[PDB]
Amino acid sequence: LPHGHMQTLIFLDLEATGLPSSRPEVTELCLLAVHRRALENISQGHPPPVPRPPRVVDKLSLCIAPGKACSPGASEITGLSKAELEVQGRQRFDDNLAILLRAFLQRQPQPCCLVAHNGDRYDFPLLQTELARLSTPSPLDGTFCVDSIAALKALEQASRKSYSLGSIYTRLYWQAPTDSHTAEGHVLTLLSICQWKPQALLQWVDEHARPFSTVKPMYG
Amino acid sequence: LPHGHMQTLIFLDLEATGLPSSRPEVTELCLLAVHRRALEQGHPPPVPRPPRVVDKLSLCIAPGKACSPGASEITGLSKAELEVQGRQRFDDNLAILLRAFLQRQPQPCCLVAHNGDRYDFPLLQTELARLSTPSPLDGTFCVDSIAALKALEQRKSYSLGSIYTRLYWQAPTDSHTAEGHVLTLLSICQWKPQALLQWVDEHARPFSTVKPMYG
DNA sequence: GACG
DNA sequence: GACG
Ligand SMILES: [Ca+2]
Ligand SMILES: [Ca+2]
Repeated sequence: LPHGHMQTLIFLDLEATGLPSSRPEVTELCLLAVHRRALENISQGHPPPVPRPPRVVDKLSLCIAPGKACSPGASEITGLSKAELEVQGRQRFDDNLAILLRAFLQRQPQPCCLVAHNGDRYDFPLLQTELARLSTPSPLDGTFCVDSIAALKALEQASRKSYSLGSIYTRLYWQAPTDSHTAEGHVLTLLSICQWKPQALLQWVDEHARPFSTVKPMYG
Repeated sequence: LPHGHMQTLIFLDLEATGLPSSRPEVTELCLLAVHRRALEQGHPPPVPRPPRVVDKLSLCIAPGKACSPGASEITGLSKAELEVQGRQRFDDNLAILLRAFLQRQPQPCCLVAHNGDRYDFPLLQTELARLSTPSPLDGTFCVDSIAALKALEQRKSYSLGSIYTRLYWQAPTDSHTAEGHVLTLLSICQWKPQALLQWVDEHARPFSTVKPMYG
């Protein structure tokens, strides 16, 4: 066990202004914190039902004004735009936001592990970049992270498929994901797939977790 | 009139150990913050769409005492299980969390809760008074959604589910979680949004003046 | 009433 | 890929 046992899985999703090469800026952030026990506590039916979210969960979802415009594809994919976020008086990614995250993370049983779909290549690096702009320390220096793409690959294989979020979900449950437009929608889809084999999901997390502090920024 | 235009409405629901006479404690809290521009037919109207741009908080909270049998049934929460999954009490750090969430909202902000004048507002105040640090809410306003809807409806029940079903002809989606209750409340308040805002602005009062439920 |  |  690299860093022992993670008592909390925090499912994470960021919506943003664009894809990596565009030096994107977060526009929406969702966190769903789950005690590992909530994720242990058998599917019946065909096709296999979408699992019940555990009762005990902490949830945080925030809209964030970016400093640059949303690319057309981001804006269509999210239903968000820079002008709208300002009209609705959203604030930039700031130190206060970091305090909010800090306090939220602190409310969870340590050690905590962030889980995001393609997180090692998207969410984690971009979140690293956002916090670096800030005049405060990172609230995640003690937090851990793993990528759920590598997780379900090593899970299905235990027994030419895409491993995009929506593809894995429709593979498993034969339904379209309920919400594809919001950060929370992405996190709930992520949670359902991660509930497919909770037992083994956890085992794999506990052994592949790595310090968030070792994630390299998306851009400088 | 009295405190200017509210810029943020925060929809609030508390799950707890019991009804007021049991001197209950919070077991779950949900905040849903919506800018006033997000608000500002027919027969029945469909259930309104929640605005795209929202801030949302939902936390489970370990109470100091057991849930009454009745509260456990309708909330799916128990002290034992909240403890098994390592929830923290209503503590100082929760206040820090709450304060940061709130200061991400454009002021002035108004708390909106259903029967909030008799239940959520005094219960929250009782919870907050218990802490060492100052209340992160003393700058905030509040209003009860029950009166609002009595006023906006032009003898029958004004419970959450009753208004909702009289308006949209459907049962609420989720009556078992704080988030569920907040969403039902939001739909209710989205029925006549401008009229609702109207009534909130006029009736907003300081949350500093809300009397603790007990203690 | 109506709130857990 | 796969993330917006
Ligand atoms: Ca994503
Ligand atoms: Ca309530």
